[PDB]
Amino acid sequence: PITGLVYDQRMMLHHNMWDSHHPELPQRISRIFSRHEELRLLSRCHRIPARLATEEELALCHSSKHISIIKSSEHMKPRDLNRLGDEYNSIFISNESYTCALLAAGSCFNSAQAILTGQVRNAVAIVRPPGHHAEKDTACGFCFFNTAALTARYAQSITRESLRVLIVDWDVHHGNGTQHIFEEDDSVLYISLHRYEDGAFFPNSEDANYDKVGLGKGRGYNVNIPWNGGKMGDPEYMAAFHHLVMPIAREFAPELVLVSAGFDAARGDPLGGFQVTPEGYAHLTHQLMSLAAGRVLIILEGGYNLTSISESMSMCTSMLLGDSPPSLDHLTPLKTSATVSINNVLRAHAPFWSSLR
Ligand SMILES: CC(C)C[C@H](NC(=O)OCc1ccccc1)C(=O)N[C@@H](C)C(=O)NCc1ccc(C(=O)NO)cc1
Ligand SMILES: [K+]
Ligand SMILES: [K+]
Ligand SMILES: [Zn+2]
Repeated sequence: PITGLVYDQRMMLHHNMWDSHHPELPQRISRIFSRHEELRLLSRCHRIPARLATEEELALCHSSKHISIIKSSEHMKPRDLNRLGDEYNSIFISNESYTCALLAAGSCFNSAQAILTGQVRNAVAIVRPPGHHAEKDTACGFCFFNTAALTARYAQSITRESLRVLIVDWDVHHGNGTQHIFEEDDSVLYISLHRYEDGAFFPNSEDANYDKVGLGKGRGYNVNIPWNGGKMGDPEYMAAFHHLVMPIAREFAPELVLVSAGFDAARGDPLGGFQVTPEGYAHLTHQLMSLAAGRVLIILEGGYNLTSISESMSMCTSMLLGDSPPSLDHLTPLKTSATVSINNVLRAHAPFWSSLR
């Protein structure tokens, strides 16, 4: 019955010095925030302050070497920023990038704290740079530190090590970093829906396929739902939630839900190629609100059509605030390949979840 919101325009200062039209724009977060004002959603939320993550907090998921290298970019000359960024897959770095990544993480820590202390029921974090491609030891795909992964560990650090955290990653890309950070971990259930195209879609790794179910005691706690072929939209995402995400999540019984909420599967996204609607994102949000006593934190990842992400994320906040959820068509037939994907995931995870048996 209270929704928190965190936004700090300081996270706009991370910018691409070599191509100012790179799609991971400063204006992503300001546009999303402005839309919350236009729709009169902001005043309905409890405003949560951003803060820097500490280096000790980054160490919850990242190696000291990786922390130190990204920190070293704070005062680099342009030539060295360009050279360092080129050492990673799909990274640009400015002198503000490290601090902006710290603010993204710390904003979500404060949001998770507000939820778990009972100050708010749920929250939204309008943050950048994104996080889910960041690995323990490297930056990747516009991401420096894995905000969502860190937030899960932060949450466990103020409650208990075994706090059950569900991370739902509906960004159109696989969150390779989140999967790897938690791959051997049965306390954090990672579920990702993502365009895959048999490895043709970024991050171009078979790690994103449906047969990567986790490792050791984490077998069953990594659920990859990869899309191939068709332009997927609300029917396919709703079906994946009905057949896979929600049955597994209910059986896991999370105590906190983090959404790696990229909006690049949205209709109109320049690089996702998918057609999830703002109503579709609202439907998925409302579904997730049935878990964890409503304790849901929505964390912006990707999403690159400024109007599309602003409308889609605002509709999620409207859902968190309790507004009436949309009625959508669960009977629209799926793209053929989507049924194939769902059946492949079901077969892979039925050994681990009785709700699939
Ligand atoms: C119309 C364009 C916006 C297309 C887009 N191009 C693109 O990302 O530009 C990157 C760029 C690098 C250097 C200078 C300028 C720009 C793309 O999808 N390129 C393909 C090759 C790709 O996969 N690029 C890498 C990539 C990594 C992470 C995410 C994400 O959002 N993850 O959550 C998206 C894309
Ligand atoms: K994803
Ligand atoms: K896991
Ligand atoms: Zn993405």
